Amino acid sequence: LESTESRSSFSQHARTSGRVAVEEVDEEGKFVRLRNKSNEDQSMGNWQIKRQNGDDPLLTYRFPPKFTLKAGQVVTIWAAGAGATHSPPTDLVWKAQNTWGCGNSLRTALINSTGEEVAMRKLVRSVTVVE
Repeated sequence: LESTESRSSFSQHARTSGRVAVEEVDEEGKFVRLRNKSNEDQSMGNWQIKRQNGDDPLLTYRFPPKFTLKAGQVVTIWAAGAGATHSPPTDLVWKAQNTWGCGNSLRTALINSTGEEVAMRKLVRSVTVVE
């Protein structure tokens, strides 16, 4: 039997301002979950989620023109390929994009209605195998 050895690192860099954080990002490109961590509702009409997968072209999801993330609640935005059911206010389906994107560097940023980044979560996976 041949010997095996590997080093795998998974890092998550999160930054949050305001009421809504990027709570969880799927490594399989299926969903992005946001959470209102405050005790007040947050209107997110025409807010955006910008996804930067390494040097890939930027993917931009846009919320419905009227959408509220209530206090303490979560919303999961599913890519169209995930096979999820569109069920607001907790589950929204991004019909135009089949995947959020897979890769070793995944940056997900929440953008408010005026174009400012208010929260983000960046996933980085590094793997080295001994040859």
